[PDB]
Amino acid sequence: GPQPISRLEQCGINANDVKKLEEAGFHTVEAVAYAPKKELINIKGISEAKADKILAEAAKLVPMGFTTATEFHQRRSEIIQITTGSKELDKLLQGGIETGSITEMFGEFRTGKTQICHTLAVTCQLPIDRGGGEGKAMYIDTEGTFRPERLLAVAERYGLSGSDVLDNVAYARAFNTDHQTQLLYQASAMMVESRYALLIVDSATALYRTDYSGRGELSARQMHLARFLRMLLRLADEFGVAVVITNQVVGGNIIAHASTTRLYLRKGRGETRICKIYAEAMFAINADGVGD
Amino acid sequence: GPQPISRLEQCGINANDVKKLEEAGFHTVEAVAYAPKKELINIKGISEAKADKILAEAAKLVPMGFTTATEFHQRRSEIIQITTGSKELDKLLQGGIETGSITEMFGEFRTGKTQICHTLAVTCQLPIDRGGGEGKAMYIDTEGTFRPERLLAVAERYGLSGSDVLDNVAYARAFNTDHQTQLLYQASAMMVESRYALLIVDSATALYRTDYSGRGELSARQMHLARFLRMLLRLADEFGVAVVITNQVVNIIAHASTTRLYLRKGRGETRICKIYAEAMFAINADGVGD
Amino acid sequence: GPQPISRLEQCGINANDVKKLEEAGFHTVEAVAYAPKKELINIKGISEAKADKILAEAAKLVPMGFTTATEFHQRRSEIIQITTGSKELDKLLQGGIETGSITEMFGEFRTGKTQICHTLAVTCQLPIDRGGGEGKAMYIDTEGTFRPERLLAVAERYGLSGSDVLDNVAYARAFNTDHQTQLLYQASAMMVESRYALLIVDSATALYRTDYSGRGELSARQMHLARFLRMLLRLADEFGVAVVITNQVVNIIAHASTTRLYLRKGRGETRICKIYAEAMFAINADGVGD
Amino acid sequence: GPQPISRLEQCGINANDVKKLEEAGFHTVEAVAYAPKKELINIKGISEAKADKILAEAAKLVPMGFTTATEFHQRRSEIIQITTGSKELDKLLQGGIETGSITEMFGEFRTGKTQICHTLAVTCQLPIDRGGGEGKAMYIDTEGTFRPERLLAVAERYGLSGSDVLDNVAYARAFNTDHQTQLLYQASAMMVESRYALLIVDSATALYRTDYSGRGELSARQMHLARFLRMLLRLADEFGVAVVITNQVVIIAHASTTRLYLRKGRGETRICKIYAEAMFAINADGVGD
Amino acid sequence: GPQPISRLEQCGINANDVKKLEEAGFHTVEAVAYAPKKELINIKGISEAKADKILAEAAKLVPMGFTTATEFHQRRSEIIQITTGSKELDKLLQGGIETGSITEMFGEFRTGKTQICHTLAVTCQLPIDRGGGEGKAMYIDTEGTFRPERLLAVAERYGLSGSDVLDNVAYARAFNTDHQTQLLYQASAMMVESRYALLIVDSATALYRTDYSGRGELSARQMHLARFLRMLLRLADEFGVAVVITNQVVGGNIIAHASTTRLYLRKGRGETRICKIYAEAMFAINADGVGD
Amino acid sequence: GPQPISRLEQCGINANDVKKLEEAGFHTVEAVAYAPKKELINIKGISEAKADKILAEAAKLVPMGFTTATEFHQRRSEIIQITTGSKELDKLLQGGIETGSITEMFGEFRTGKTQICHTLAVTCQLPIDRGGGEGKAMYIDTEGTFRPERLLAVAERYGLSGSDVLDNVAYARAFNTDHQTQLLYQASAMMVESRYALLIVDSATALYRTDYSGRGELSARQMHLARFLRMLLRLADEFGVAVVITNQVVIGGNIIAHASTTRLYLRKGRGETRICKIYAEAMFAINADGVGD
Ligand SMILES: Nc1ncnc2c1ncn2[C@@H]1O[C@H](COP(=O)(O)OP(=O)(O)O)[C@@H](O)[C@H]1O
Ligand SMILES: Nc1ncnc2c1ncn2[C@@H]1O[C@H](COP(=O)(O)OP(=O)(O)O)[C@@H](O)[C@H]1O
Ligand SMILES: Nc1ncnc2c1ncn2[C@@H]1O[C@H](COP(=O)(O)OP(=O)(O)O)[C@@H](O)[C@H]1O
Ligand SMILES: Nc1ncnc2c1ncn2[C@@H]1O[C@H](COP(=O)(O)OP(=O)(O)O)[C@@H](O)[C@H]1O
Ligand SMILES: Nc1ncnc2c1ncn2[C@@H]1O[C@H](COP(=O)(O)OP(=O)(O)O)[C@@H](O)[C@H]1O
Ligand SMILES: Nc1ncnc2c1ncn2[C@@H]1O[C@H](COP(=O)(O)OP(=O)(O)O)[C@@H](O)[C@H]1O
Ligand SMILES: [Mg+2]
Ligand SMILES: [Mg+2]
Ligand SMILES: [Mg+2]
Ligand SMILES: [Mg+2]
Ligand SMILES: [Mg+2]
Ligand SMILES: [Mg+2]
Repeated sequence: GPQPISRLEQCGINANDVKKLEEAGFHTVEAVAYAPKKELINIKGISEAKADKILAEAAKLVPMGFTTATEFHQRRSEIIQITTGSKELDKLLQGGIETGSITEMFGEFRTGKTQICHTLAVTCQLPIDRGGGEGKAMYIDTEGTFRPERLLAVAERYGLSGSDVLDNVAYARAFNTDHQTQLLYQASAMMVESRYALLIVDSATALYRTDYSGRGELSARQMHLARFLRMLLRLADEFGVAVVITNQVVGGNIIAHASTTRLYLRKGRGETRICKIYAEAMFAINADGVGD
Repeated sequence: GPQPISRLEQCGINANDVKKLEEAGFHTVEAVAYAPKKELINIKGISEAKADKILAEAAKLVPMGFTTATEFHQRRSEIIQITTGSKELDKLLQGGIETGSITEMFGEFRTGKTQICHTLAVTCQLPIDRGGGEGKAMYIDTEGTFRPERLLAVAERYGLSGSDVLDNVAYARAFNTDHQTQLLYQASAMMVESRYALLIVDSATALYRTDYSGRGELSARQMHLARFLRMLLRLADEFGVAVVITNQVVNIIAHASTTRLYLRKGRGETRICKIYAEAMFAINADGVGD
Repeated sequence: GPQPISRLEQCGINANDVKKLEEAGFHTVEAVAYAPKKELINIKGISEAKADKILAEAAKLVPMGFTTATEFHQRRSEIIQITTGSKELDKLLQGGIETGSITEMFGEFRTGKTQICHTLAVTCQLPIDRGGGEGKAMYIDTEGTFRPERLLAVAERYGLSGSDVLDNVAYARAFNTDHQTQLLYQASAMMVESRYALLIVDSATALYRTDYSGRGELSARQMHLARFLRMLLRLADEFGVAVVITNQVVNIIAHASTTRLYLRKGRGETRICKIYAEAMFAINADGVGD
Repeated sequence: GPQPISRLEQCGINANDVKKLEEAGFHTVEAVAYAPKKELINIKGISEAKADKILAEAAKLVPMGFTTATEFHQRRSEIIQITTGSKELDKLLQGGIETGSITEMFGEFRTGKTQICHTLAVTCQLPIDRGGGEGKAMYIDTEGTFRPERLLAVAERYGLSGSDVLDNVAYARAFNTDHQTQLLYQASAMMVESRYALLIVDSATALYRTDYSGRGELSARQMHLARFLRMLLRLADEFGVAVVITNQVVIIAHASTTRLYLRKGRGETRICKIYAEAMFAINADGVGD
Repeated sequence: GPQPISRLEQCGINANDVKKLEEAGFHTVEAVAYAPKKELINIKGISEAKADKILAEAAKLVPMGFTTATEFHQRRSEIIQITTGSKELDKLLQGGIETGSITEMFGEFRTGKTQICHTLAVTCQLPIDRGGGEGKAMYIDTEGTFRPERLLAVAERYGLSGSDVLDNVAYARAFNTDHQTQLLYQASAMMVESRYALLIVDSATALYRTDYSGRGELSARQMHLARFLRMLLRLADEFGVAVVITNQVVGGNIIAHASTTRLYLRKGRGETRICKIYAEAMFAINADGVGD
Repeated sequence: GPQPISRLEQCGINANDVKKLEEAGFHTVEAVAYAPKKELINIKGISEAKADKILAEAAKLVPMGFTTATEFHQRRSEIIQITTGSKELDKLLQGGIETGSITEMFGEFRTGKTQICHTLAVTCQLPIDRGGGEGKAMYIDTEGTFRPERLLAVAERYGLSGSDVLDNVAYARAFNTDHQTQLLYQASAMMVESRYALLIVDSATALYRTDYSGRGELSARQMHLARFLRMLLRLADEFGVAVVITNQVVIGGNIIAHASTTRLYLRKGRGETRICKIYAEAMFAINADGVGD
């Protein structure tokens, strides 16, 4: 799928200019092509002639022209469409979470948004014919709640081995608003080496709340969240990873425009745990992930 | 050894600046690495270039990148699980107090939340095989209920030396709502000189309730207590220390407590403990175990 | 012991900022340290720079950090531990009333609660070796029952001079609810220059119930009583005075207490007490019996 | 500065040019000398050579060169130090309001800053021996709080004729923001005929808070107030007249040589901080108690 | 007295530039002179040179220079100082309400503020030698309480003819917040045309209270009220009318800086209707205006 | 004719916007003239220039400037002054209910406040010389007490044909709080469709008492009732229609005190002999044929 920068080297001065793109945040040739000229100019050590040469060579490897809608329909076909463990949720989402798009989640507290993230991180490693995209998840946590013991229980019901499933999953444990951004930098390098399917960013707004209490800092955090969200859209594009964002309610803001699908959750007086497409489906939290 | 900040000095670090970072609150290279660039700039006398250099070197002394989930699993199979006595009959906590995470406590009054804090303060200094933390406790009293005689009474139950239990506890009464905050700043300095396995706040809200009695304040009480809790998480993970908070019953103040523990008055001496599982725990003359 | 506020002066603008804090109630450097930035900046005439400076200088004088329990055990040892005049009652409180604690008292009426206060008032003057702390009483009366005739009568029982005994004791005779509040500020002013031991506030709640008119002020009355005891604990802790509260029966006055001495009744003259154990003591013309 | 622009006229000056320069705001040669080439070239009808010759003759009249520190100390020993009556009690300002400087005040409301301005307006007319300035004041009211009856009463306390106290005081209410600058220009014009000793602005920032309501014109207000303060500094420096500015507490930080903060005290007794304290009481006949 | 803009024509172009100032709000030459440059610039159709010419002609027309304090003292004399119908109030106010200054009023309800507004309106028509200033009142009502029969009764008490006292009094009946400002703009015309003495704004804060209930509109209503008060002060200074403002209590805030005097009222219980200069005085509402 | 809004459609009015204003709540040019620019802007689909033009054309068709007190006195000596019945003896209101101004009512229970509401609804139909309103009422029941049989009885007491007294009363029960506001919106058009002389609310606080019960809202009920009363004042002083509001007592000055220019508080006096005093005295009875004893 994705094509590394190493292919871009053609009189481009290897190992003196390729890394200047590597620490710039670009890790694939298509990432450079999908990057503006000004994004390459502001990088130190890249001249106007050299930046033009890189973009000219980048456009040669990846196609950025006009394609007919029939070609796009089949490209939008064969989408991985990883499952979610619940039959009703599977029917409601027309096959679960779709790759290449950010799927947000909402809730008040103890609504299962962290819980259904765990059952996704294991089901993304299932083969295509039985749901997920046989990849590896990249769970990122901010409010520390990652419990690998839960992955053992949910992997047991699907017949997967308990050892192999943990090797595929990657953990981040972000601590600051900025540290989330450099995690995506290390994410892009990791996406090239191995096939990945999920980019769970559980509690993607928890950090922004804790260290931006200043009333005059709203304009600062709005742009910071926009850059983080914008970097999520692109990262989903080259690699086709179903980015999942968990957010705290206590509906519609700068995070909404970037998002493709939302799955507002809350409890219920009866039968518990319904979902929305802010359509309703039935799901519940059992010992082994989600159930009916 | 959780990497003290003295190891960050280089030619450009200008170790006179280490004391400038030390007075800010960051006494650990993990603290500055986990500190955002925003609060490095807010420190007076630190420039944009200086802050970048501090963060750049702090990054290469601690693992700040990704890790495989199987590595994190065995890093969870190292929790101390400090013993408590009679509450963990059939192991409601599955081992004991969760180290590296706050364990908040509730109750109405005369329930026994303060009493097991005394027992927790003597258990954490027991050897690991018996259920201890092999480290010395830390008490931050807030209402003035600290009784060092109780520590001696429970010490003889486990056979530990009476003289060796009092010198281990680091007691500090909090007369103020802000005095709690800078006690934690003084705490991080003390956590690197020796090994502490338990931090206890006798009442995280007693002075917040009485000092902030104004009708208008309300909101001001929130982010002040939020900063108190956000530092408790900061001390919890870069030292691997168990934090116990007791509160009086009858962002938010409910997102930081990894574990909760509500308490009830049963029939007579039969104390009741519940989690928001229930167990029989008592308050004997020599501790909590029945 | 307590350090007078005048020592705080080091470029601190004498008689203009020290005097400004004098009417604020902060008459010792301990009071300044034990007070937040809030009411130091709420005092008119103090800016943010001055408030920070006076707090910084106050911190350097009194210790505010962490101390080992061994230091606190000795500190909580050698307490004055004022006697109560009754040997059976003496051992039941393992030494009688203890300083630094708001020892409340209960009853119905004619229960001896005022009687033992007068006995406790004469005995605060005794030397360490046989009871009291060689200090002066600071009786505060609301429901007028202070009869100095009793003090001279009990003085000859213990063999003390009947003239110097009344010279040491103070007398307030509070009238209004706001009057009780401002006496405590004046109490701290006169506290510094003399060794004081006892702070009887006899009938500390019967004055408020006089002002209790209608149901539309219960919220305000509790808040006023909240900071009345808050000052008392803020006054006993950093001056080491044995505050005694005498309430009448049939987070208010329940949390701030340290000991209670319910005074049920008996067989007419067989007065007894609780620690809400029983102690046998008689009430006669010369104070109360042993 | 008893050195008028009239004496600048010469054979080559073409004294009609003096009148033409007067409208620019310059009425003393000390004003043109202290003004750069920029402030003279922008005046219509003045050529480069004319400005050069004007500045050369101004330099030949007033000296701008260096001076020994002893002479500077001696000339700063000749400060009038207009008295107040209760603020100066216990020698808070070591004499009172000093001439040649801006003495900005503060206050929340009813703190007494207007009343002490009234007291100063009559104390400046005292003979220098008693603590006055031997010059007529100048009141620039903005919020309409001027009351000559209070001036007459306070003059009665100090024992002066009421008619001579009032007719010396000059009054002018300012309605517009630019009206304040025009009033300062007229003040510079009229400062040369008679010896003045005090300039009172009742509330310099009052008109800026109401004329410049919103729509983000903050920068305009900022440099307009900067120009006002620079004009006042130039006036005080060239004429040696004490300048007093009051401000309303809910720029003016670099020009306030002495800064005062008035805040409510106990009853009629009030406290005054030098942003260091004193008891000033506002009586029925002034401030001195 | 006040001088109309029609005298401003010296190559000022009548019916094309004078009318622009008239529709902008200014109706007298001193209104233009007491107005800043930008208040003339922001009006469409007036250039910088035209504004300079208008300001210069106004400045030579009216005197905006320095005046000796003796002249201002004699100008503080001959103030109309209209009476109020109560000898106690007459002595307390040192002659009653004074022209050129807003006299605010406070009260809970049924305190007599509208009643004494009515007696002021009737008594402002008296000749100089016996109280009022032989002018015309302009009672502006927001919460409809204007009762002309009360004016008839009180005028009969004072001996004035009942026909003329109605002929001189003017009524507004404001409905909206902007309607008050438009009413003052229209009131400037009657200021120019005829001699006027009173500008009652009875319940000047009732409309602002009733149509600004939104918690997010406090800044807007404060700015509107500030503009309204500044307009009242400029009108009073221009024409020397005794503006009286009636306010509803249920202490002090931004409104007193523009105000000159306040007459806080209270019920009084025994003998009732006691007032302050927030010094005290006692008045009584008879069937005929105010009395003892 | 209180100037219906349909006359405001000029070349620049875009008569679809006229219907937009009509559904907004304003049905007369007087309503939009007495309307601040703020709420016209908040009407979704009206631009700043369009709102300016609407206000400008509203201003030049209705008088909004100053008027001499003689003109206002003449415009006040034309109140319709609807009669009441038995209270005709010793006129306390100097003729009866004041037109164009709310006449609030009180009483504990069983007093008869609803009965004289029926009598007012029938007397609004009497000719002017007889003391009526020459119009049709609007009873808005909020407690389910409206009974057309009493209307028939009182109509035959004054000798009016029943079919002519029934066809004019516009009954509308309220099940809700916002239903009252919607009813006022609908009544705004009914005012211009035909002449109306009285508006009656059976209990303006009955629904507010039962729909809002929690301690939480309180202020919500407060400004909801404030908006209700403001709408009532606007309709009354725009359309020249008397408004009568009855309330449940068990009391004095509150939000509805400022809005009601007049009161009439009723007591269960000596049996059949009821007593009414304004917040004077008048004794009236409630017979089978209405009020007149
Ligand atoms: N093994 C399990 N069996 C049944 N229910 C569970 C299990 N684990 C968790 N739950 C329930 O699922 C919920 C998960 O909440 P969570 O999603 O972590 O909260 P948040 O959305 O605030 O992060 C808990 O409230 C818990 O009651
Ligand atoms: N020696 C003892 N024997 C039995 N019970 C005790 C003994 N000492 C203390 N307790 C009990 O332990 C409890 C401790 O209460 P504590 O937790 O300190 O109250 P708080 O929660 O208000 O701090 C008391 O209610 C008391 O009944
Ligand atoms: N000299 C005495 N002889 C005998 N009995 C006494 C003497 N003095 C006091 N008493 C008894 O002690 C009681 C004192 O009442 P007291 O408890 O002081 O009232 P309060 O309830 O206000 O404290 C009286 O009931 C009295 O019977
Ligand atoms: N004759 C007097 N006797 C006592 N106090 C007075 C007298 N006249 C004025 N004052 C006091 O002087 C103060 C004047 O306030 P002022 O400085 O005019 O307010 P502002 O600073 O807003 O202009 C008033 O608060 C008043 O209390
Ligand atoms: N003819 C009269 N005789 C005596 N008193 C009257 C007469 N008319 C009105 N009043 C009294 O004067 C007061 C006027 O109140 P008013 O000031 O109009 O209320 P608000 O302050 O709400 O406008 C009423 O309380 C009334 O009692
Ligand atoms: N024919 C009649 N004779 C005597 N009394 C009657 C007659 N008809 C009605 N009433 C009285 O009129 C009263 C009307 O009460 P009403 O005002 O409807 O109560 P509410 O105030 O709850 O609406 C009743 O209490 C009833 O006693
Ligand atoms: Mg969750
Ligand atoms: Mg307890
Ligand atoms: Mg007693
Ligand atoms: Mg003042
Ligand atoms: Mg009134
Ligand atoms: Mg009834």
